Amino acid sequence: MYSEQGINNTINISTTSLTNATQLTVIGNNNSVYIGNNCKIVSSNIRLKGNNITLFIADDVEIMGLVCSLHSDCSLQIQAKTTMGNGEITIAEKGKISIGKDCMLAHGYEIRNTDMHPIYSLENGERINHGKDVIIGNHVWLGRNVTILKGVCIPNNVVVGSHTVLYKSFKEPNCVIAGSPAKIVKENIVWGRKMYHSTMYDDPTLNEFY
Amino acid sequence: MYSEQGINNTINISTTSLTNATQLTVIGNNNSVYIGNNCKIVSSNIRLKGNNITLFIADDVEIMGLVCSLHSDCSLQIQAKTTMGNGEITIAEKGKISIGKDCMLAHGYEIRNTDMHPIYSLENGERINHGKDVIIGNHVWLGRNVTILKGVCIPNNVVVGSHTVLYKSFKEPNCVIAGSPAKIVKENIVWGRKMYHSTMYDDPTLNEFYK
Amino acid sequence: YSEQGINNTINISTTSLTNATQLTVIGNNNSVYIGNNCKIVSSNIRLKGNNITLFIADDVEIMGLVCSLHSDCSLQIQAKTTMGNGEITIAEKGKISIGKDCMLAHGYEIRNTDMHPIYSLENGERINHGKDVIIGNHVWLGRNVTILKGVCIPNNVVVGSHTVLYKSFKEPNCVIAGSPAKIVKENIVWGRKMYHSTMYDDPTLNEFY
Ligand SMILES: CC(C)(COP(=O)(O)OP(=O)(O)OC[C@H]1O[C@@H](n2cnc3c(N)ncnc32)[C@H](O)[C@@H]1OP(=O)(O)O)[C@@H](O)C(=O)NCCC(=O)NCCS
Ligand SMILES: CC(C)(COP(=O)(O)OP(=O)(O)OC[C@H]1O[C@@H](n2cnc3c(N)ncnc32)[C@H](O)[C@@H]1OP(=O)(O)O)[C@@H](O)C(=O)NCCC(=O)NCCS
Repeated sequence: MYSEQGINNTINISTTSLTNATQLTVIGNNNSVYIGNNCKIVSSNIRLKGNNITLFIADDVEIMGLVCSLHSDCSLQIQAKTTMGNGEITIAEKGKISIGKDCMLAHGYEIRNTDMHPIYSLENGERINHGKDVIIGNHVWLGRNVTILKGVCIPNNVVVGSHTVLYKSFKEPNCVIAGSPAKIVKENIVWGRKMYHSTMYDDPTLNEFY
Repeated sequence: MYSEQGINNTINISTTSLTNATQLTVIGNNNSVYIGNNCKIVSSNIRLKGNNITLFIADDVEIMGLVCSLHSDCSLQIQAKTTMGNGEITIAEKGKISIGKDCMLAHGYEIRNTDMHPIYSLENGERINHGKDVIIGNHVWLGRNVTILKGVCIPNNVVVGSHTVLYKSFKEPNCVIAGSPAKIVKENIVWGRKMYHSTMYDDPTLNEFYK
Repeated sequence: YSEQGINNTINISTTSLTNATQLTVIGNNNSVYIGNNCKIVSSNIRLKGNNITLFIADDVEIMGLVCSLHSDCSLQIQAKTTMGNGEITIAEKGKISIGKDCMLAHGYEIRNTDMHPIYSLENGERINHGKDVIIGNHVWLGRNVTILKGVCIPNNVVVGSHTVLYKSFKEPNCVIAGSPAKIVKENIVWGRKMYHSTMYDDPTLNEFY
């Protein structure tokens, strides 16, 4: 699975977490990987190339089929209880992506803080697509094949509809966002994981949202 | 071939149909699987877990790489001569999805009567995204990577354009639906399978759609 | 490769890499030219039919292309173009042309054909005949872009990720995105490397100003 080449790399994967069929590659220096405890990080391909990169996955995170590329001085922070299917996260330009607590990311997600190539204005010659941090709030549910691009911030307890592309940030919590261009399509809601909970009151994990 | 667990489960797969490389799993009671004559249901993964589940696939249906998950009291019905490439069909909340005669589904389809997870109103705590049935009419062609969500009904003789997401129903037949949001972009058409034909009149399977 | 039929000509430069690539040619009078210093890896290229042409110029890099060509079709890819994983389909005796120094990100789908007919009820005639696709020089396709029949893209254009193009554009030097597809930013030029504060530091970009 794991493969390192470089100096002063710190890799602590809790011994209670599972990493079956996962590939971890670290090329470079002064990097840190932190996983566990009670994590299931399976069939993924995670790549850190450079210096001073931080990968932080908190307790109780379940990821399956993530392809992840991090360049120098980048950091990926995924908070506890977050679940993630197949997808891709790319970070470059010494930026950050953070994913809050108790998120649910369905298969097909694509998350990035960068276009990986420059676009310049012919008017003044300046670059106009610098990378920008992605912040994904607590208790966010991304439907299938959602794409989250650079600089986008998602509030807490928000649902993003299947196949939506987000180019811009939103400020309102407790809403559903869908369509193209992306927009608030429903307000004043809260989502849960279990359909067998008839009401939000039957879900202990939701107490805080109401 | 298939793995079956439980009581009063019935499985009828015609001996003239091919199921090469397909896994069929049925767990529960009172479930029924039917696959008619001269079908090719290949490289597929089909799961029935629960009670009173129905899977009915008529004659001359060809399916390649279907991933299909059905739960209790759910039913999937696919009528004769329909062809399907790689894709996913998910049915829960005791609902139903039906696919009509002579449909053509290109690789990439995602079809569901359900969101799989509850959305509650903050006003009164009630669930407001209950599952809803899906009905795909006769002679519907789905282009590549089309997504059909809960409650969607598609009229007969319709083409859905590549990468279209349908979140609500349409009523107009004989049209092309595409874009986002999904809308009728062309009217008064009929589609066929074979590019070699000069005109619709040359395709006997299309007689019923223009009279 | 795997070549079967009469008078097929396959010329792949000895300076080019084809690691893990399946090239299958079934039919007659087909021709494949791949130029110098190419890397065509982990791809699956199928020519099924007769009188098909595939021309790939120098310094082209392709990783994970699934390509299907039918009789009398042609695919041309000009020098210095790079392409990730994706799919190209040509039929109805048509052609697709990709210009110089393009950059095609993972998930592209490019086709000159719908593969099945649509007829008008007014007269029974087919209204969706295949139509050539032309991608200009120095075009950058973001992730998961879909290019449908008849589409012509001007030089020096960026196509935003997940965009579907159904219609041609005329304006060079722009960003195209959204649905429907529209010009979302004018008067730009893209580059490959981000270690350049301005466009004047990229020698490759001079011909655009
Ligand atoms: C996000 C989602 C859960 C919200 O569903 P919902 O709360 O029941 O709300 P709806 O989807 O019916 O739509 C709410 C409104 O937005 C509209 N809307 C939905 N999708 C839209 C689209 N893509 N473009 C424009 N409007 C859209 C609806 O028409 C509706 O309008 P209305 O107020 O007039 O009724 C659901 O839309 C969805 O994307 N389902 C897929 C979930 C999924 O991918 N699960 C798989 C594994 S996690
Ligand atoms: C659905 C499809 C077959 C329709 O073909 P068509 O009859 O020639 O349709 P057109 O390209 O002429 O488009 C019809 C109209 O809708 C518009 N349109 C098509 N797709 C659109 C979309 N993505 N968003 C917005 N508008 C769209 C067109 O611009 C056109 O508008 P206009 O007539 O006012 O100029 C074609 O769009 C398509 O999706 N082809 C790919 C099919 C495929 O996946 N094949 C392989 C799997 S079987």
